[PDB]
Amino acid sequence: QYDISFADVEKAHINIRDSIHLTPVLTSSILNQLTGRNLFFKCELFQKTGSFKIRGALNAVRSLVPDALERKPKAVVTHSSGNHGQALTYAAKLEGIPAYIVVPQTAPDCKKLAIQAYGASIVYCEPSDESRENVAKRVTEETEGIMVHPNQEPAVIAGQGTIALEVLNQVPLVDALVVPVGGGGMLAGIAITVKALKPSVKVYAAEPSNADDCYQSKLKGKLMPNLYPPETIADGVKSSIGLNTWPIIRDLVDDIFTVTEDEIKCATQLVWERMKLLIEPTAGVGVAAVLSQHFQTVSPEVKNICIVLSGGNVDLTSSITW
Amino acid sequence: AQYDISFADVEKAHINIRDSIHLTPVLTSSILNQLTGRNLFFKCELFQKTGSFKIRGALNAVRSLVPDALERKPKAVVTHSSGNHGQALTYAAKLEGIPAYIVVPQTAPDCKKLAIQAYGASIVYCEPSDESRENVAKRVTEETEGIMVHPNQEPAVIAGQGTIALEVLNQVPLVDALVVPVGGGGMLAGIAITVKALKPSVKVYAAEPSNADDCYQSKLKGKLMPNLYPPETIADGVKSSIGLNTWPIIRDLVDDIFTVTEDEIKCATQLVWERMKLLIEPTAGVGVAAVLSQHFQTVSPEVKNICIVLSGGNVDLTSSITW
Ligand SMILES: [Ca+2]
Ligand SMILES: [Ca+2]
Ligand SMILES: [Mg+2]
Ligand code: NA
Ligand code: NA
Ligand code: NA
Repeated sequence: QYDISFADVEKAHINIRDSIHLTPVLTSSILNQLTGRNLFFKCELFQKTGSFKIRGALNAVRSLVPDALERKPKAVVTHSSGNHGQALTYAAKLEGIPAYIVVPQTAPDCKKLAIQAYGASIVYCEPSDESRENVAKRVTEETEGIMVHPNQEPAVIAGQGTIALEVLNQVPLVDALVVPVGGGGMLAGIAITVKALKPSVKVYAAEPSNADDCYQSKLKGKLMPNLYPPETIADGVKSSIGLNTWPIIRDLVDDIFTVTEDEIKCATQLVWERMKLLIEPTAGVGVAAVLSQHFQTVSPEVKNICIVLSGGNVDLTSSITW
Repeated sequence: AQYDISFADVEKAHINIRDSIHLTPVLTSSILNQLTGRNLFFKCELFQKTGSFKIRGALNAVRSLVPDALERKPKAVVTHSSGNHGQALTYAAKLEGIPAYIVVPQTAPDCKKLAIQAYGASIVYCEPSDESRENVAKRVTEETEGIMVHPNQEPAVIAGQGTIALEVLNQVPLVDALVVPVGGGGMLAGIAITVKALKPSVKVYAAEPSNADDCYQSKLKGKLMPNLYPPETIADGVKSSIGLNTWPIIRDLVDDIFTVTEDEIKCATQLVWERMKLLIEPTAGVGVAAVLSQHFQTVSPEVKNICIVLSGGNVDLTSSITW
């Protein structure tokens, strides 16, 4: 029915388990008191590469084929340079194949150095989408590579779903998962998984109000991407949801809570200060959601809530004051 | 052997406090394993109530010590510390439904007053002198039928800190060594008593800033040699010298002492923030720095499984830049 099934999530877990961390679920008395709930924190910030994206990236490297005539990917290529590019480069290195990140000439020096530092090769393009698409396609063809989208690639979605397999095992009495949403690869994989295994468990999305395409899409009942690149401290969720993740989110996600920039900032600081966990602000989105006014509408029966702390890739130098 | 505490005291402490403290997790780091050549285990006391291990000793003290009054239960706790000890004692007081008072000189920063009240201690003012601090504390202690608790020499505190090792030995059955940052040595001594009682083959190693190397010097000379002057160190939680109660334990039951430079501390702290995503305070960086240090490299390969106590996470976020 959807672009992935529970069976695909299971193949993904089999595919990646030898190379990822089964990250712990931690608790906090303080956050319990603030929210009125029994919170559990799935610590993807301690995952290899500093985010959960290694799950989808590794699955993609281990399951996609470059061509009808070649079963083994000979390189990986992506346009995404942040947590996905880092995760995809690590997956490529594990598999002994090169990684290419397609990068506009106009990217900051910092960005270019960062990519080099995580061991990928840069391929330069023009800022135009016509240029990016041409270059990424050329690279993929020349290298016999796989292009691995950060959130719409089914093997990626299936990989991200493995988080929910762990959560359900680590937290048998869980009532709800709270998941930050950008392109919805994580949200959709988790929704498929939870609704296949234990549909009484709620799946809730958390999103910056400044980038609220997932909320608007669920509100309208059709895919409504951001018209303009969003401004948010939550840099990992600036993608819009897309054609593969939207149908899953429409049908299998119970609710979407949006949060202000101030709420994201305050929740991130709270996690740093009270839990001593170096989350990136994007991972504060889910915490903000559970602290927000609208989350009080959630039935008191929904007591045990697992929030995914999705990443820890923060540049601390410039992060304190943001 | 015989010392100010025995393992029996640690067992009592565990029963006294276990219902109110976190059994903190032990985490691991692939990168740190590779950098040291060891299997490291990180006992995460930065996740403990109040943000440090000190609630163990503080709660044990609040539940064990008696005031100088009619009724056997303390009606208050009075403190000098606005740091980890003070915050831990304040929380232990809240659990027991008794006021915590902190004696503060008239001229302490308005910032630090706000911070004191943030954790719920009641400020009693004194004049800025060691005479006035002491005498106000005594008065308040007596008038409130309260108790005072030394941060590292009090036997109830030392016994409480030992509870760390009880957990570690359960959590890491094959542990070969514990690495523990040392200031006053309450934690190091409580750990040593526990380890040597339960599994004496496990090594107990102390870690300390080279800028405050009283523990190293003491062990070298075979006598208690406190720091000549108050040390300057980024490791603000280990500025105290070892005292008369912890020294004998440390002399007899601690296997070795590793010192680390300020740069080694700062670097180890940053490494933990960046690579483990754990907001340790620099004092907790001391033990990591120790296992990374050249001198530690020379330690026998049979000592494979090493548990480092990440002792606290109470760090000023804004001041994190430039440490
Ligand atoms: Ca969005
Ligand atoms: Ca010292
Ligand atoms: Mg239930
Ligand atoms: Na192809
Ligand atoms: Na499974
Ligand atoms: Na599709």
